[PDB]
Amino acid sequence: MNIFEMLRIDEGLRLKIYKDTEGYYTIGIGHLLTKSPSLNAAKSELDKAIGRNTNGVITKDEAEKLFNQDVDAAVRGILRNAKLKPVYDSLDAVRRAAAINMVFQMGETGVAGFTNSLRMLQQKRWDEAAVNLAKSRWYNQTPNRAKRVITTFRTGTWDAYK
Ligand SMILES: [Cl-]
Ligand SMILES: [Cl-]
Ligand SMILES: [Xe]
Ligand SMILES: [Xe]
Ligand SMILES: [Xe]
Repeated sequence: MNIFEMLRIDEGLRLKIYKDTEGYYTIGIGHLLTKSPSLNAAKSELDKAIGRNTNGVITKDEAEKLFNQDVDAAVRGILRNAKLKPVYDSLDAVRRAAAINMVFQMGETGVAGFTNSLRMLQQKRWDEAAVNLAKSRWYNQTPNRAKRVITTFRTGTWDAYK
């Protein structure tokens, strides 16, 4: 298992514009197009991201390309964030994938706000971190996904995804 397969399981794959769990227009493997309630706005953003007139529909290869760009951007964002980088660098490979999934889902600002859990992770207090991460709007809104990510930080194995 790796970060790509992990995220492909959590995000699914959809070739037509769809609304995500928060009701925002998205396409592909969780690629958020806009927070705007406007379908046309989402369609304009899609065409711009793909480089053609897609008419709200893309191919699998195009979805995979947006996904590659999005994973890369997510990791790079962590390395560029002063509150995140030190935590991420202290983690093992498995746990780093869990950090990346959270960032892909909620953005780096969002993750950088889990101050207390960040500290627990950095000190390798796994069970404690797991309990603190669950006290969040993130966990109450997407509990199955949050549980899988949380168990990954807690155990450092891919069991939740097998
Ligand atoms: Cl883009
Ligand atoms: Cl869920
Ligand atoms: Xe992190
Ligand atoms: Xe994190
Ligand atoms: Xe976190």
